[PDB]
Amino acid sequence: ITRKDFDHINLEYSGLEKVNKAVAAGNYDDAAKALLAYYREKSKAREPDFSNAEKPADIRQPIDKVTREMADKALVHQFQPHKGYGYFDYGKDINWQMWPVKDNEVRWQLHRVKWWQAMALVYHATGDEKYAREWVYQYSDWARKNPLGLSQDNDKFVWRPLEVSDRVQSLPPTFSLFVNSPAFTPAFLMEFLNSYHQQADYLSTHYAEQGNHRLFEAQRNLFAGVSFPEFKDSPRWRQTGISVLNTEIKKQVYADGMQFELSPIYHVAAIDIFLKAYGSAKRVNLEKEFPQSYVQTVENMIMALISISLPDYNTPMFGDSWITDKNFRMAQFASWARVFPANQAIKYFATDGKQGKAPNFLSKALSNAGFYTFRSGWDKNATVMVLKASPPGEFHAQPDNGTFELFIKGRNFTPDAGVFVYSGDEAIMKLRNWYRQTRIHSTLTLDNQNMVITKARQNKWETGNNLDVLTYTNPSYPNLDHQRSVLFINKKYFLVIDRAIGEATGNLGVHWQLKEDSNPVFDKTKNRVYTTYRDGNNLMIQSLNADRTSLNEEEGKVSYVYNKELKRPAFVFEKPKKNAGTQNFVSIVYPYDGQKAPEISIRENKGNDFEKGKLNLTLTINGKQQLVLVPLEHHHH
Ligand SMILES: [Ca+2]
Ligand SMILES: [Ca+2]
Repeated sequence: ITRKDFDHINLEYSGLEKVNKAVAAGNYDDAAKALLAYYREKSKAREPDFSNAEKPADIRQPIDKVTREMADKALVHQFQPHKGYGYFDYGKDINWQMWPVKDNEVRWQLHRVKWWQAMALVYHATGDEKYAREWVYQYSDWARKNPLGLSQDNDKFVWRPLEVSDRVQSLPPTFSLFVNSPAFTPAFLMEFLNSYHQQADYLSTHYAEQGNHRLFEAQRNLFAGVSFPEFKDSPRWRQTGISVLNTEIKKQVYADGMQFELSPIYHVAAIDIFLKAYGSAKRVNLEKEFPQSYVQTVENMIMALISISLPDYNTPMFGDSWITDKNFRMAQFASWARVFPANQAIKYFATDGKQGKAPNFLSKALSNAGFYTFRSGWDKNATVMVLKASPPGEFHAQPDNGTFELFIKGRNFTPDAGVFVYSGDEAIMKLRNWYRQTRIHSTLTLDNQNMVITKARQNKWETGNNLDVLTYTNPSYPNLDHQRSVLFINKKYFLVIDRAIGEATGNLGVHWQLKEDSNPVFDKTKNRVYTTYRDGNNLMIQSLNADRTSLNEEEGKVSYVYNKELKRPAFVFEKPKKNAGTQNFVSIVYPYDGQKAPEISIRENKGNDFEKGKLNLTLTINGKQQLVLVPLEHHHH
């Protein structure tokens, strides 16, 4: 209504031509209507962006029963602020300070005003003005009753940056859905714009300098500037959001695209934070403000996920990670496909292979995180191994370097034991720590003890049609390095070479685990274990050591989801390390069809020298010889 109400708006912004000329002429009412008309036209030019929320509210999913309930209860001022509680009545005159229960979160979360998006959604679906009338009334009510500075009680609960950020993110798509209502007056527009501006600018001067709040607070501040770029401050809001996101992406994700905590499931969650900020900006052609390196890195994060994805769409259960829902994952890829629409691999993953193209690579190293995928292809019956030989992680990572999941013709033969449980009671902690033991993973131990760190150095990585080769060294114990080489041969089978290097003496164990239903045979005469699946899709793991080596079965368990566990087969090839001399293991991991395990022997040829990394072996497999001639190390003049 007044001149002051246009102070935060950039009147020379493209579209506001009539608003500026009207404010210049003192015709403020016409200026507001001209602004409303601009905003109405703008709202019709695009869908409302709901994508940024943790659960994106779909505009076209038929109005859920829970969503319609929330919008109808809001008409009588019954609100469900908090998901862990039911509805409360806040009165015909809304008491925003009410204490329905003695719990701070119920007050904080009330001011996330979740039900406004429900009212907007139901209004869009029905076209029923009662929802729009009530919302315009409720925002005005909220604004006039909860101004910044009202009291230190109310500021604490209404103007905490977290809630403020939640509102700057939720309000734009709500606005978009209500702005075309005749209940949305030109005066309410100005009350809303000036209230929204106060909140976004407050956020820009209050976002956290560090911690688990920093990311979404700055991200949401960028969204404010993306959603209402007409404010004078908007460019600055976008810049500060972007620089924080950018600083953090460079800190939290490696050059290979993998997120620093080394858990596939937390890697996936991280994609969404960094990707949605870019995607929301791109929808309105403001994405050029992101540096190229940011955009490249986000795409690399998706490509990294694709590389470690098994044919069932699950990722290996390394550290704190678990099995997940294929349909939901496909919807995630579909959301990502909209942002990177030229990428045929993302489209392929979005549509279960029906559209797009298989990724332009097979076996692949993520060399900073130390995730190595050996794969025959991307089809449903591919042989895929993902192996972890990583740098140090934190809470969500385990002492498991060397371990791997091997997926063959629809079956995961060697699922990681998993997490089982979060941190909690001392009794619950002993269980968590059982699952963090090295000895229950597919790698080498000394006296069955946990390795002291995961700090792999890659010695060699080479891909090829007929042969992929990995060699890395982990300092598993202070007096003992573990060097492991993995050879993927003829896209069919694996040779695993383990070397225990250093002064340490004791019992060396190379451990292996199998799927709960594999009912394996343990053959101590030939030091081989094989599964007995009736469908004939089977696996043999055999020690090819020339020196004395024992085979013993061990306690094994696998947890696919929290609080659920299954007994499963486990075993170890063992031999003593009597002195400071290096000890070598040669193991074959050999998939086969049928009920008859292959007969495999080995001959070390002249020129074979594990110390030099010169592998020169002849494997005889069911009577037929084949040469394995491979250098295990590189840069060794
Ligand atoms: Ca905060
Ligand atoms: Ca594990």
